[PDB]
Amino acid sequence: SSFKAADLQLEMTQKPHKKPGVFGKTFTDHMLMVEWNDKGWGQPRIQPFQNLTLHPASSSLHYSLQLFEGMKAFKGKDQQVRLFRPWLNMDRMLRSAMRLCLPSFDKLELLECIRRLIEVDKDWVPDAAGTSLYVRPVLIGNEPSLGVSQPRRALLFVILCPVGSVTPVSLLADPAFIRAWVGGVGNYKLGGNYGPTVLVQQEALKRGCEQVLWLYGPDHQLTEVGTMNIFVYWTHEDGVLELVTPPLNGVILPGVVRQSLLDMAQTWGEFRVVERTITMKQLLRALEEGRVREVFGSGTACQVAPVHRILYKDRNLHIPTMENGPELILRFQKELKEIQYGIRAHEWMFPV
Amino acid sequence: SSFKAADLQLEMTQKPHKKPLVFGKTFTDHMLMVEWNDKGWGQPRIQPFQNLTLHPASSSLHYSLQLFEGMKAFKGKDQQVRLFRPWLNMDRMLRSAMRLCLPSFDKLELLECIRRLIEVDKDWVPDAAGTSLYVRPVLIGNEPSLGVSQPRRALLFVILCPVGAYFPGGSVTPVSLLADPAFIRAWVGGVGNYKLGGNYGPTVLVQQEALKRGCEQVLWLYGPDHQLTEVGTMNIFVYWTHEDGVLELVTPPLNGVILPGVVRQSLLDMAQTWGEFRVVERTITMKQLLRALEEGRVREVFGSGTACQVAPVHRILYKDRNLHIPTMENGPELILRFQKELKEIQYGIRAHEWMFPV
Ligand SMILES: *Cc1c(COP(=O)(O)O)cnc(C)c1O
Ligand SMILES: *Cc1c(COP(=O)(O)O)cnc(C)c1O
Repeated sequence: SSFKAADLQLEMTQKPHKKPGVFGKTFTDHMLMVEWNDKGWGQPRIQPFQNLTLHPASSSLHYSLQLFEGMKAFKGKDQQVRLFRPWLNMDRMLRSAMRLCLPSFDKLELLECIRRLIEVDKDWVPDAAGTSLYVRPVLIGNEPSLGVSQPRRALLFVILCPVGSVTPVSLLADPAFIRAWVGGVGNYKLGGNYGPTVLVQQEALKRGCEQVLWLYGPDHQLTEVGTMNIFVYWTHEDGVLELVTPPLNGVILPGVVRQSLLDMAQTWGEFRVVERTITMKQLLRALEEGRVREVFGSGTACQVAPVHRILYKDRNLHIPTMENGPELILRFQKELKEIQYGIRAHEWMFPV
Repeated sequence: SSFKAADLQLEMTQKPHKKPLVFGKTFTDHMLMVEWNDKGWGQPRIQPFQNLTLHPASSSLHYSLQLFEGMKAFKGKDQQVRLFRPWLNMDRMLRSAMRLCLPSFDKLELLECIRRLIEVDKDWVPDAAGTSLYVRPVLIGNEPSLGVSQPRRALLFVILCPVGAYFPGGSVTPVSLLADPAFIRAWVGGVGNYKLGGNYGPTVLVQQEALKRGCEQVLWLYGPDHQLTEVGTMNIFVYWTHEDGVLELVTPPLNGVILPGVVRQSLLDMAQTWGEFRVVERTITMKQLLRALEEGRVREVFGSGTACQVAPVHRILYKDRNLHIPTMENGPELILRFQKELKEIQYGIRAHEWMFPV
């Protein structure tokens, strides 16, 4: 059925790594690990940070039967650690698992195991300004077989990273490259979605841009920004101030922060908050008519990323985000910072 | 620059096992292994069949920085092993590597390493009817980092499997296909035309959705006009009399959604050398097929891959309606011919430039 938090074994480290005096390069001393097979879910293990022992014909390495998740744990002023809406990360992880025919589990049980893991490495969580602990739960197929079938053996593991912007980012809008397709798997956080992006990412760095803007369809629809969802604060063609983000139709990943920004903006009710398709045509005109206020990306890595420049077909489009405050961005960050670092009590935060 | 066959180290096993079977579950005693890092390509290693030791943040397991290849080694009557057009598998592997920002290597050097590996496990190659050794070269990223970037560290390894007749007795069973346009394998400007693991993971759910609707494999439709692209892990062919009223063999052209199959190319080359009928690479729609079936113009529909050289198709389930494909009633002449000549070429009965001796 599922692994239990009650059966959790604790093997403490006898070779603890040095704490720092760089995103996802420094790792903590401990990692969660649960195996699945014909018999079912084994006992969950909090083991020291070891290497993985995989069969050369492991489905994870051959047919990309792999999925992951990204959520942050914030140590507040009272020095109590809290996870930001971890339930939505657990929801999206199970939806990913069912898509790749990997074993289903109890969401609340895995959360408790991740809670206990962070409890053990409690000292690894930084309490510095704009710093957190990045949680990386992973589920992979591990059947020793080259058959493209439902894996008989799987492996769920979690690893932690201490992590450390006021600066805006430049985007490359090249329609030649397609991240995901309607009826694809773009709306699941599967490794398969990322491998292809690495070439497109370095093609952006070599054209001056920092991150990629992913266009889809002949009408060149704005979908995502690298590993972030996209928002546009602007006065629409109807002449009404709205916040718009592409809707969940298969190409867009349902971001936890994306959903949090919509929920937060809806509760204000001060301006219109819609999920509608955004085309380059709409933006080029909106920029021409000076209707665009702020463009930004939302992810775990970057909570609210200001966008100042977009390179599209050898022409630089200046986005006037920073000239317009950026009001909405600074507001979102402020309230998120208050919620996350415990300054303001909220139902979203899950205490360790 | 690249690893060399001259620097190849040989660590022999000391526990050779089995030699009895099901596809890609039984493995040989030895495996090739070359590591890449900042310094560059290390010495290539023929080691015993061990497990892999990967960092928990290995790019291969997180961001699917992984690609593979599939080619067969055929032990002839003279008991000499030969690889079927291995150069094209090496070409497609390098094109895959460049797409995922993985290190480029010398194609001829890796082939020589794979040749030496099969030379060591020469006894593992079966000489039974319709049996071969399946070769599985793999290249993965192995940088201990959660950054979505070009991997600083990689790992190239090759493993071997003895495999059985896809069709026992020489006689061939046909397959049922599910044509559901709701599911999309690849997209134009995607990575469908590269043999990357990322392309396959999503197919497993669509494959079991076919099994539970009676069908055996999936037919992948693309676009609003419902273009026939691929069959599961095989390219698709249609032997028929076209609307112009001429007998032709047609397969979807290489435009990003189609993987350039070694066998696909081999069937085109072989049919072109005959010059007995028209051989074209043109888009095939369901409309064209539904009409061609209605007018009884369809002779044979089949899939081509390494696993299945020539797969007969007898049934296609499309919009909750079963389309009968008259492949088996028409011989199948072209299929049986293709298999016969391929079998003669591969098992050494007929000498050909395509075969590479071990
Ligand atoms: C991880 C990721 C995001 C961010 O997800 P959040 O839950 O909002 O942190 C956005 N887009 C893509 C493509 C991603 O992979
Ligand atoms: C692996 C694969 C094939 C087989 O390619 P060959 O080189 O002909 O063996 C065909 N189509 C798809 C989609 C594949 O993934």
